[PDB]
This record gives sequence, C-alpha cells and structure tokens, in this order.
Amino acid sequence: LDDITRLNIIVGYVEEVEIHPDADTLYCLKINVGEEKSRDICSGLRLKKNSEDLLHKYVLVLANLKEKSLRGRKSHGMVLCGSFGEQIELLAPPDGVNVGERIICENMDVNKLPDKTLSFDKEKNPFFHIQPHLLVKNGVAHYKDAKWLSSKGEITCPLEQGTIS
Repeated sequence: LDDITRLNIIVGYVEEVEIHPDADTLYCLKINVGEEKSRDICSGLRLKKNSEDLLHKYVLVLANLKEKSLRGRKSHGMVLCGSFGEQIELLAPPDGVNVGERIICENMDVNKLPDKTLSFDKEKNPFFHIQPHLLVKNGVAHYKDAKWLSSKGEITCPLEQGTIS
C-alpha cells in the first residue's frame, strides 16, 4: 500500500479559475493535463490564495483519483500543495515542462505504472498512507528522502520543511 509507484502525479496548466457557486471555499479550476479536454478540479485554496495566484501556472495534479461531484460541480483529481503553518503554496515544476508529463521520484522505475484508478474508500487508497512521507525540504518536494524529478528538474515549492497534501 505504501508505494509511490501506484500514484499518478502529472503536470497541468491552469486555463481558468472560477469561484464555486454554492461552496465558496472551493476554486473550480480548469486544468489542461494533456488530455483531449481540460480536467475540472476543485481546490480549497480560496481561503489563502486568490484567483490570480493560481491562473496560468504549472501545477502538479494527482490524476488517477476517482471522479467526484462535490456540491453540484464535478472534480477529477486534486492539485498537490505544500503547507507550513498558516501558509500554503502550490508545488511548482521548473518552467518549460511539458503538460501531462509524469512526475517521478529519484531512482524509481518509470516502467512501474500507477494504479488505473485509486480507491473510493480512503483507507484502502495508498495516497493517504503515503501522505505522511510527503514532505518539503529546503524548497524541494520529497517522498521518504527522495526528490521529485520532472523533465526539467526538481519540483520546487516556495516553502521549506513544509508538509505535502
């Protein structure tokens, strides 16, 4: 269960950020993740970030999550952020990375594929078993001492020693 190779973390670009109709805590993002049309994803960063701090930025999306329909609007995936105290920041791949590319760990096998779909039940879903081992360190993202590597470099975060969620 504890195994990052089952996770599909890929690069997305935010084309639109829209305030949610009923629940205002959520931002309804539209994120081109390399597929035929951009995914709809809902992120509760509205409390700490405003719409411009998200728009036209490259983010990291956990993509092999099951589809949900939160509060009337639909949401397919989630944007990975790093938190430290009452600050929260997007995980950022170096600029110039190709949309859709898979973020892999240092020294992990790229042939080892992620799950087609992660479990509806949280307990059996690895991510929640892995999340304690997801940390930020000196501005770099880590899983159990291993750095996240994109095609252009390590995944940066404008924080240090932060927790990843």
